[PDB]
Amino acid sequence: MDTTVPTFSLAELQQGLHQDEFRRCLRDKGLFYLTDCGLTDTELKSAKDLVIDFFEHGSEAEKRAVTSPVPTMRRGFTGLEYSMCYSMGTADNLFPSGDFERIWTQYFDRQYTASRAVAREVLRATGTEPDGGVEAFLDCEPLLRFRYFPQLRMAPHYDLSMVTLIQQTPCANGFVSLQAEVGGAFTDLPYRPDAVLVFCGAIATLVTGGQVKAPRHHVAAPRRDQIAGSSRTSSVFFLRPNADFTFSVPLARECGFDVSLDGETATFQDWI
Repeated sequence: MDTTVPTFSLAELQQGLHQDEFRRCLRDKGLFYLTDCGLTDTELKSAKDLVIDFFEHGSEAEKRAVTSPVPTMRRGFTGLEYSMCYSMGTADNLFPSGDFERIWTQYFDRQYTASRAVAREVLRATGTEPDGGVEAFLDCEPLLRFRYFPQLRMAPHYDLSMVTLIQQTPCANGFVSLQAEVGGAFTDLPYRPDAVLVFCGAIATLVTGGQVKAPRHHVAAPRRDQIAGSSRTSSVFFLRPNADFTFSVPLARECGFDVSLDGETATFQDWI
């Protein structure tokens, strides 16, 4: 019956406020909105604008040169020809211009910085020090995925991340595509001004010894009668651990994560 998603200010958590509520949210829900974490709506709009500019005005040759040769390589564009996707990591990125690169590099850096800070709070709140220290655990291999929807329903999934940070722009018609399972119900997760949405992922669960929930979520597509005015974007930053991050295979099964492999321990690399 507790199906609401709370909001916290990162700065306030860093000051040691709302400790008990933040800890309970992590354990029972594993998601929350976050303000005051160094992200702006304005910076999201600028990053968005320049990619949409490219979608609409880039030539065929320019588009091919920054298109992912194979989608498995999670760098560059897909769907340039439902949605176009732009993906970035920490290296080996594809950029259509110097200004695009500056804008998107800076946007990636701020998202990565905010994800590290929230993850730092998740670790602190549960008394967790990862093997090799907090800092080396958070200096990792993130992935950013931006989707733009101009103009079969999948089952809810949890993320294979420490945390995932999600910014979106709303639909003009009010449709909310993002939902999570909270307290036994599906709960809408709309655009909120000056707040980012944070999911805890399975790595948060494992690294903390099972103190953090990794909630399942999904993205609905609009029905036929909600398609006018359904244009939207989402920006999803996955804070993924280093490939050699090590966890207990037993604890993972115990937590309800599908793990196919055997042994006492495995690495994130093994799993993904």
